Amino acid sequence: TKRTDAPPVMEQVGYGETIGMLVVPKWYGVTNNNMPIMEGTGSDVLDQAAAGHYTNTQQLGEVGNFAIAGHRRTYGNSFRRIDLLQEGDEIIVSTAKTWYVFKVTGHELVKPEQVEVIAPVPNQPDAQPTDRYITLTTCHGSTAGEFGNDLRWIVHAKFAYWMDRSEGRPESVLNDPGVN
Ligand SMILES: [Cl-]
Ligand SMILES: [Cl-]
Ligand SMILES: [Cl-]
Repeated sequence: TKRTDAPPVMEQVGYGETIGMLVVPKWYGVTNNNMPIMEGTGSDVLDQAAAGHYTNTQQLGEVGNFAIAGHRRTYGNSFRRIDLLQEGDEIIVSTAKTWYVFKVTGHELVKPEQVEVIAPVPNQPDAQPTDRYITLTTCHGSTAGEFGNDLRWIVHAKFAYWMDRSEGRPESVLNDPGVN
C-alpha cells in the first residue's frame, strides 16, 4: 500500500532527540542496519553510531532536503558502505507513525565547504524546492577512501512513497528495525 500523496511532516525536535531509524536495504549483512537518526551533528550524536540531522536543513517529509551526517567507521551502524548506493537504491526512514521511502538519484564527491550539496534543492543553493529529498553525508579520502577525510561522499535520494507503519512496511524491509 505505497502512498504517493504528500507524506506527513515530522515536527522539529530538540538537539540529540531521536527522529527515527535509517534502514538501507543494501546494508543488510553489512551493518545492523537500524541506525538511529537524531537531531544535530555533534560528536555527542554521531559517536552513538547514529546519524545526525543538520539542524538548518528541512524536516523529514518536508519539501526541501532532510540531510543527515554519519561516521564512516563506527561499530554496529555507520555509513561505511555508502559507496554501494547506486541510482534507484532505496533509502528508508522509519518513524513512529510512518515509513518514508526515498530512491537514490546520484552521488557526489565534494570538499566539505561545498555546502550546496545540502541546500533545499540539492546542488542549487539559489533555488526554491518542489521535491522532498534525503541527503546522506560522510567522509572519504582522495587517496585513502574509506580511511581518509579530505573529501565528503554525498548521496541524494528523492522521495518515492510512504506508508502508515500500523498498516504495512516496504517489501525490502526484512525484519522490524524497531518495535511495532
Ligand atoms: Cl548541524
Ligand atoms: Cl516529493
Ligand atoms: Cl586521503
